Amino acid sequence: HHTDPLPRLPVPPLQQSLDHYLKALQPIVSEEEWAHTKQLVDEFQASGGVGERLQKGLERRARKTENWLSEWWLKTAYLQYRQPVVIYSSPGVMLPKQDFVDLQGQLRFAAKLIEGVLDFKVMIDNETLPVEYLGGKPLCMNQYYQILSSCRVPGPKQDTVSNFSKTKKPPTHITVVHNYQFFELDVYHSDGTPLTADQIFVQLEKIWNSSLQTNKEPVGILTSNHRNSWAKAYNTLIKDKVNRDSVRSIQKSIFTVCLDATMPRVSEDVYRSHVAGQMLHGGGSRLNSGNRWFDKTLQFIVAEDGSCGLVYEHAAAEGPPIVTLLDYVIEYTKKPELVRSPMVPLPMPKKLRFNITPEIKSDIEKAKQNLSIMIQDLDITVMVFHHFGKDFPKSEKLSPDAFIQMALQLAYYRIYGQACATYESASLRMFHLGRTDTIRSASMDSLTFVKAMDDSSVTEHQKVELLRKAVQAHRGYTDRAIRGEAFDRHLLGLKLQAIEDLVSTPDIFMDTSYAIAMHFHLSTSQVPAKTDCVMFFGPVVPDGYGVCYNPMEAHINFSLSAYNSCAETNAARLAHYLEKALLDMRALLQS
Ligand SMILES: C[N+](C)(C)C[C@H](O)CC(=O)O
Repeated sequence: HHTDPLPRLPVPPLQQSLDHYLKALQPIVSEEEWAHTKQLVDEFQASGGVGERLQKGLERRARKTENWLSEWWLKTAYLQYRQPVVIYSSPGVMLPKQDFVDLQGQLRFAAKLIEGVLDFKVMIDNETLPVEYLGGKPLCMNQYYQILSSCRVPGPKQDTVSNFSKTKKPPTHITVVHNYQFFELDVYHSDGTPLTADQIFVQLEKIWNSSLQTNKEPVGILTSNHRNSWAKAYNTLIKDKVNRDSVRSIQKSIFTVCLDATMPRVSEDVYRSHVAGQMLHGGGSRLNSGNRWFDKTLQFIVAEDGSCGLVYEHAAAEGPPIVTLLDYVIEYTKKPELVRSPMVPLPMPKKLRFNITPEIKSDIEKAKQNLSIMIQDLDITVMVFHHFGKDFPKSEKLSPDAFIQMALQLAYYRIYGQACATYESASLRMFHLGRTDTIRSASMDSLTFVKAMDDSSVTEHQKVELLRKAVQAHRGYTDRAIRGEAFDRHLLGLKLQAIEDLVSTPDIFMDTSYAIAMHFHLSTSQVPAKTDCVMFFGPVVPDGYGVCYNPMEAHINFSLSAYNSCAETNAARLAHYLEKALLDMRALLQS
């Protein structure tokens, strides 16, 4: 007894996408590049040309697959991408800081966290998750079955994702890591009932007392390295039988819990952003970065000072399902405990040891060095925008997300004097196995709006009109992307279809304009959550920013990242300008 299957991801018409492409280039390429590109696009879609053939191939593909894009996207965005997953790929989440002030409180909370994960897991194992809906239509729930009991596995050419969640006898253990030492924690009794919060606590105390030592090699930091380096250190590491079993238990574990040491000083105004770094990368090879296995799809982190969150491996996951999980887990942690499984003898959780050799020690040192370089190059800021949230744009009958996106467009322009390639993530969950597509926030509408906004010679009435029209156009683009009518994945599909067809890369993809279009100086996503949390990730280009936010009713949590390698970007500076742009838009509309 079930409802019908979801629609399949559509292949958009070629002309509809190339026109949208040409529309989207206008604000970010020169007059001369635009005209060249239009000629290129004309040769491309020409009757009897390269583009028509590639489009028939996609149409073919969609007929033969459940989702024409899914393998391609997994592979090109993640598994064949060989930069470290840390910062460049795995997004982190920072929770409100918890109350606890002593180890009991810390391990109690971790205990409840684990209980909540296992409760959510019931619906996962059973496939009884309440289906999520959008606009009265159901959304694909497939991503929720790719989060637990899974792990990325390094490979020589590309990586893979192992999922043990539906094996004949699925894992019943989690892994816990503390002072770089990993432990296998069984979280179900022989009868298949979960341990209780109290039983989890007792076991965590054993794990804590078994890992007090701080001079153990941080093997886990190897997972933070370039994927080709890590693929090599990985094979070295698991030559040893014990080492292999330890990795194995980590990879198979339902999820990982990191019991973090507290960070250094921090200015007291640089804190929120230091904790964000802690969640994203660990803070450094001397800090918690080796208290981690970055291949693990789900890592929860509980620090000594109350600082909490997670970091997730992105390859098969997206933000919203991860924060649904998180929202559930946190709200579980505040529910009354009801039924206390009877006292029983509890075994000693197994410490998962590593035999280190001079070689493994050398990989570790090299990994510490690489990570230090990455962390040192990362500029991240967290801004809480307190003046308003969804409430204000809602009162103006404007989409709050489109409003925020236009504010960011305005900020960028006030700093840089021009528009830039901007990505906003769109969820394609209305379709079977759908992941994401690209909303392009820089448009002639936004450009006209931002150029006019500070022009003393334009009337306020004119400015308001252009504002409402930029915001509303962005909402239109947003809704089209979510219905499968955007073009970026379609263009990527055309390119990959070319490789399939044994032809060279089409000229439109080697053009001037396409690199500029694909070079996102602003890489963004809205990730709404019931919990007052924020998500963050690194920029996708050396000279760009990563922007992620959680709009609540009366405030908005923002994170912004940049690389220090590029003196012209400054996360905190963009954050200030973004605060001012939101303020200036509300003021303009209310005058
Ligand atoms: C972080 N960012 C926007 C680069 C990627 C999103 O998390 C996922 C996506 O849009 O595919």
